[PDB]
Amino acid sequence: MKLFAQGTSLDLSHPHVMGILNVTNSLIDAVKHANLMINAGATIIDVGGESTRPGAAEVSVEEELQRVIPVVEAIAQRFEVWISVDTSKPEVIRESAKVGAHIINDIRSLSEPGALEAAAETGLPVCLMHMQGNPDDVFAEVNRYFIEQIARCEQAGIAKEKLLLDPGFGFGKNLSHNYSLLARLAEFHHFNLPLLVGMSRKSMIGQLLNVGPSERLSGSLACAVIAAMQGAHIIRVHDVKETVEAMRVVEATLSAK
Amino acid sequence: SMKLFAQGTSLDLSHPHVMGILNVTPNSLIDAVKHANLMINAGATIIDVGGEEVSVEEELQRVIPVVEAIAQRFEVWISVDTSKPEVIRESAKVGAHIINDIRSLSEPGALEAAAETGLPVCLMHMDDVFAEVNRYFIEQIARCEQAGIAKEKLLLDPGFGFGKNLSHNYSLLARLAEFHHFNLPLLVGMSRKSMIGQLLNVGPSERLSGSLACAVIAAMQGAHIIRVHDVKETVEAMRVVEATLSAKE
Ligand SMILES: CNc1nc(N)[nH]c(=O)c1N=O
Ligand SMILES: CNc1nc(N)[nH]c(=O)c1N=O
Ligand code: NA
Ligand code: NA
Repeated sequence: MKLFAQGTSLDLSHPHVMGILNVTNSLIDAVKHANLMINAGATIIDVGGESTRPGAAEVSVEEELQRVIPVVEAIAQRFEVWISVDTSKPEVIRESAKVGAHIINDIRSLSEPGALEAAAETGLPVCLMHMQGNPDDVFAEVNRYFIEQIARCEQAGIAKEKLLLDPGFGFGKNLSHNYSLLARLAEFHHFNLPLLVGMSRKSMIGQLLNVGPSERLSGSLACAVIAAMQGAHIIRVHDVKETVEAMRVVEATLSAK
Repeated sequence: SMKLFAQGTSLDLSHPHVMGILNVTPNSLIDAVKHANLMINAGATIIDVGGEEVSVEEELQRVIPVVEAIAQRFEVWISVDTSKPEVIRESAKVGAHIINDIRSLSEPGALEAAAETGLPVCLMHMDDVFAEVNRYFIEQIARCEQAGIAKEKLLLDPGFGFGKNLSHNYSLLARLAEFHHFNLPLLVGMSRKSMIGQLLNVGPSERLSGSLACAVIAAMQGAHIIRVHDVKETVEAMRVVEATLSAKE
């Protein structure tokens, strides 16, 4: 399985680590953090602001363009690494593609006005995430959501092969819902689409272990390994070095299988 | 549910347990108890005492006082790393729960000593590595049964490392769940080993992420006991595994 963007491809025959680059001189700092993550083994750099954390300050289109576009450009000028952009705004989707973004990572699944059209115009891969807010058990709910959103994307001219699916760990989901989704993650392979997951330092680790946000590495690695053994294709994390190390062990095991 | 029984207590293996490594090889006693205490507080539910071939009198001197001290002070289960009948016998007398013999009771008198104790025994394996290990287990289970050790006293360990090469180690890890056909506890030890070091290219003190990854892969396949150096982090990883397996209804 492969993804295609900007005339290049990403080989999803093994898990990839996507490193989180939060950009909320900031530019020079962002490039150096990206370099560190690439050196540690990240093969996708995920560029975004603070505003995707629940509770965080909302920002203008103007501020998002000012913060994200130059960082995407600076990475494309320095590195061959794939670049994902965390945005829900159609103008950021449009402008990010123009400076070399490979993946549109919208936790709102292109629900904001004009986002669906902008994404379609770029022809880029798009990650669709389940969230409560976005326009029986929790697996079935998320599975139904994916069916619906895949349909919506396709109706707008976005080929299925451009889509990635993310069951959306966290974002207010309680402990049992999060672990149900992780336990059943492999069942989402029935769509034959890349699975992207993000559990790094989230509540499902913090609340389970009763530890603060800086004390969640071991739990985060365990989540990553559990997902990757179930064939998750991209793992979005804060701690790239350690996750990549864990993925080496996963890859050795799946190879032996 | 799978349980083990020893010294008038039981070990419930319906969830993974972390067994902390306690190397006594050379006061030494005071430091051994302190380390044991730290690992217990970090969530180890078995402490694995080993002091190593050294003479049997050396081994008795190193190991027995430590087992005895831990048994007197704590309620934690204790496993003893030994191949020698005298140490098996004396360990049992001072409160040990599991005989952990990497040589699977092959040394003279070991089998009889193990049977006489009535304690749980861990059997470790030392073209088709899965089939060879599986056949080994079949043979050793029969050997133990013949000596009067009930099958329900046995634990099986495929013996990661010990000169098995990288490919063989990962074949065994990938297929670990297939050893459940014996209906016996699976014990595994991958912590800080070369099967991690060779892949990560980091020294023994830098291998935690790989050690945790091995531990999680094994536990998601139903391994019952994970033998490790780094207890607190492994215990955390196991809670995440338990939350996942529990959610699988
Ligand atoms: C932009 N942030 C995220 N993106 C995706 N796709 N999935 C997450 O869990 C996530 N969590 O923060
Ligand atoms: C005493 N040492 C060990 N014991 C067991 N059962 N398994 C190991 O891998 C091991 N590795 O060192
Ligand atoms: Na870090
Ligand atoms: Na440690």
